[PDB]
Amino acid sequence: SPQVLSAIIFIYFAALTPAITFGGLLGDKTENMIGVSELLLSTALQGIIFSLLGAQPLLVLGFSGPLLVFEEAFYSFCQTNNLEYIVGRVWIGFWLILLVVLVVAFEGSFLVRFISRYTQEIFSFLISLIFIYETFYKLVTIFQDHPLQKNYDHDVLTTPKPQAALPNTALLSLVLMAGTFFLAMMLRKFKNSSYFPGKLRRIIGDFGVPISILIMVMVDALIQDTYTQKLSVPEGLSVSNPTERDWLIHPLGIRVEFPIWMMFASALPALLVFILIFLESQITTLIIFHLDLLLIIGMGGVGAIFGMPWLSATTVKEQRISGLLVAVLVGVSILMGPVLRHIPLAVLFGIFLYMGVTSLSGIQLFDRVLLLLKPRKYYPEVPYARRVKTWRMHLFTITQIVCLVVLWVVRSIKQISLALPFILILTVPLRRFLLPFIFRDMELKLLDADD
Amino acid sequence: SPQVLSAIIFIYFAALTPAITFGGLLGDKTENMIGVSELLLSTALQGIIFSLLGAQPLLVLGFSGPLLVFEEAFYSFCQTNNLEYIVGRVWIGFWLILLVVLVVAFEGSFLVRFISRYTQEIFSFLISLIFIYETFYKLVTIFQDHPLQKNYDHDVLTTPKPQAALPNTALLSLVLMAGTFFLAMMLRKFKNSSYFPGKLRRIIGDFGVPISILIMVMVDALIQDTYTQKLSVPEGLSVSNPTERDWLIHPLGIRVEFPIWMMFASALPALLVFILIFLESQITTLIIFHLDLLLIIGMGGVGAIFGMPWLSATTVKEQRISGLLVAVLVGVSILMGPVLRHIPLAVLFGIFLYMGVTSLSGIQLFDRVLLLLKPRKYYPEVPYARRVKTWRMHLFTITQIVCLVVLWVVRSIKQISLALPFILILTVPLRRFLLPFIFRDMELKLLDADD
Repeated sequence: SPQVLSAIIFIYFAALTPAITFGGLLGDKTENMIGVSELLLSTALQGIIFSLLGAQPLLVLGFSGPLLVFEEAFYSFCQTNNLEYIVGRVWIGFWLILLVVLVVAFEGSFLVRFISRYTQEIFSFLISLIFIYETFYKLVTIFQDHPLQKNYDHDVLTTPKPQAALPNTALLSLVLMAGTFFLAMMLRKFKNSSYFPGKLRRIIGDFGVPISILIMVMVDALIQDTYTQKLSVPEGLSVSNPTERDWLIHPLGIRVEFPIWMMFASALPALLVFILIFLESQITTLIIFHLDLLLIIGMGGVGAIFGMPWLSATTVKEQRISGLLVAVLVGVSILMGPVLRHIPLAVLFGIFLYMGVTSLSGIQLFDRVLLLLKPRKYYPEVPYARRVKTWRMHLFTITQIVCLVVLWVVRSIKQISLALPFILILTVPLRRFLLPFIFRDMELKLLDADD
Repeated sequence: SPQVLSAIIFIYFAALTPAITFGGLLGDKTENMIGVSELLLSTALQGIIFSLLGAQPLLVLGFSGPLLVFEEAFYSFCQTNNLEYIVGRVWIGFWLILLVVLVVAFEGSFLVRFISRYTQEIFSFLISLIFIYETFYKLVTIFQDHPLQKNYDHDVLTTPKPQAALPNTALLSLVLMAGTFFLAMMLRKFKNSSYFPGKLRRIIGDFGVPISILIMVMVDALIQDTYTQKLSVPEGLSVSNPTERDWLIHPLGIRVEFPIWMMFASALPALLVFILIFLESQITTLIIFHLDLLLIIGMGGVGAIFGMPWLSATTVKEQRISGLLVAVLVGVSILMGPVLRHIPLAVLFGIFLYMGVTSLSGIQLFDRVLLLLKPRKYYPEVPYARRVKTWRMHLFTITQIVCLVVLWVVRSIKQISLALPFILILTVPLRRFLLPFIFRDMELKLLDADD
């Protein structure tokens, strides 16, 4: 049917846009171990093996920011002490497996009843802040790798990586990253404009991210005499750096024996995986049970066997075939390596920043963070700003900002890390115990009352 | 008084912002003959010698876009046949002088009664289109002067001008031009926002252009190892390229005798100067007369004696001292050459584009040019869109677009030029004779009825 023909490409683009950029981000946050080929394959089988078994086969299992934060933190920790990033993570997966049985025997979704706005708008807000900060850290690395000079050197080999500073890169990349973001923002506003009649508009506006990558892929295509960093994509059905990893992974290590005292001490880096996948797994279920989430947990654990990052829930009869088709198309997408390698990394990072910005404006916390600076004579009329004293509003925002700073500090120091979720989850008692001691109940039902 | 102390700096910045950028534009549109030192001095004496004698001493005599268009057209024509740009223009000034007497004897401001919206919104709209097109022509010249490569050469001398292509310029300039414009737009929106209380906001917002040049002057200051094109400013009270021109100009030429058959055939390039200065001289007088304009005409003619471009009217008791002070400060401003030469040209061109954009949104013609593309179900409610048939509105815009294209073609071809004003003024009969034959009087009083 014509409806399906359009819907399947719509969902295909919506699901393919984040995967490639996250694969590139992982390719840079690690040496080259985890990239696009395995990640794009990670969600390929996952689609079908969730569509076959699932309460809601209309959902999409994409890759989310918090998971990436956890893996980059793990890589940072994995380098403080000599450890194999791939191999150790594998054991984490096995630990997840034994957590599956303990919840299959008896449900453990009680915490869903204790999750509120104070928690999911301080956590998501932090994610929208790590995305913006992440792209500004790359400019520093670029300016140090290719510093601005006027002499340079002749004929530097660059096939594996630029061996020395060369011109037209430190600030060409800046143009490329700042161009995609600008075009994406303009098309986002286009979708919410009055140019062109109705549907004939939103057909293109709804494809802003998929469309605002090709313009400046062509830009790099038309500029070939200047080198730019691009994606690291191996051949079809192949693992990037096949001399460093294989499809089948040996738990005892590939090159160096994995330390003995790590086999059974990997429980801690696994319950946190479970917590992160759990918290995000209910935000996307409020659009409208236990087995649906337990399958996701076990299947993410399975993904740790051959070396694929685990997936997480995302946004949204013939229900089965939709997931079937999206999964098979994603799987076949990895055969376009020769044309997929022309995409430069700065374009992906610009799309990443665009993701980090749009997700920020939808959070209701920011709408009052700005009001803090706003003078108290232009406040918008919302039924939580006229029934509450003005000098009490700013106090709540300060209570949230202090927690935000506390969370940020932990994410900054390299030594003490991998505990951001542990320090974040204990904010729920702060909301359930400390907050009811300072604010009145009839006032608190308007600041952090989730709908 | 404190009021004066703030007002004088306010007007000083408002009058100094356009002069520097126009001087740079002239420095590039000519070899180096006319630049900033003489132009910034051109309006220095002019301020006092108009404040002393003038009907409204509160006005400001700045440099406008159409005049610059005329001078660049004259330079283009001056190169088709071997002629001295400075010397020939001098004679034009003398011609303007004899036009002064003919109008002093009897007034000639009749055409003011025949100027309407159809004329000053098709002319100003074009000006806002050259400004945008002008800055996009420079990128082509830059990419041809410094093409993108990866080998380049070592140690190129650049003191008078870059003798060969060097890195970090073809697209650094792009960052610099696109940065000032973005910041200026953001601060323009800042002035129309609700951040910060009332006046404490608009004090900075009203200085958007003066403030959004220093940030990225500092950017170039912090990047000194990469060369960028900058202003050509000579020492204090000196003419740029003093081996090519002097303060006192000899009408028979400096290096080559000026052709004889040009002395008395320069009337045509002078009546057009008069027409351009006339048409703009009434748009700024409708905010609420002959000698006031005749003085401007004669004084612009005087400016052609020592080699300064003529000035034109612009936007807006102690009235005298304001002009006195603004003039003396402008005159003294030319002593800051050592610090004024650090400003790069791309910054000035970005400010030029900003000027070309803001002036575009204020024209009521554009507000319906966009409606042409708008579907006929979101039209704004203005008392000229509900009393007129929709299919008749687009016709008027087409009648204006065809004239716009006709005007653009003339400005494009190099051979046939210097006649844009001649072909534009005869649009007034088109408005007074052709238009009343196709549209009804009771319908025409809502499309081009000036207030």
